[PDB]
Amino acid sequence: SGENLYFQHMVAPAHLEVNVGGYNTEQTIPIVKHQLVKVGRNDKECQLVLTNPSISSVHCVFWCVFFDEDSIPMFYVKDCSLNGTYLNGLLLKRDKTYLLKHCDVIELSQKKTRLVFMIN
Repeated sequence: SGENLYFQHMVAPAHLEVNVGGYNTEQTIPIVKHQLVKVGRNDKECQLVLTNPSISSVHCVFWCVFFDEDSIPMFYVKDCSLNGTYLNGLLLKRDKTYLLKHCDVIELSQKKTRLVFMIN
């Protein structure tokens, strides 16, 4: 399991840049194949943990699927929260899968933490 996830880094196809108060912290969370990246309050479940009281246990999730003989990457986000997740300032519909584009900004309803999605 560990070796397999290691080798998916062998550049990650995308990553989240963690942004606090408008500025990058320098932390990145890679988005690699065959992993679900969860953001929320629950450390057992989440790869990135936010403690703001409005944040859900699992607030939003990120993953990718490579289609057509591993040639066309699609990157997804899904809101799982009570109070909402914003994509470029726009409220996602809860439990609906949304396709991400390079430089999209994800804000969890909560200065504030934003996640900047970057394709590599």
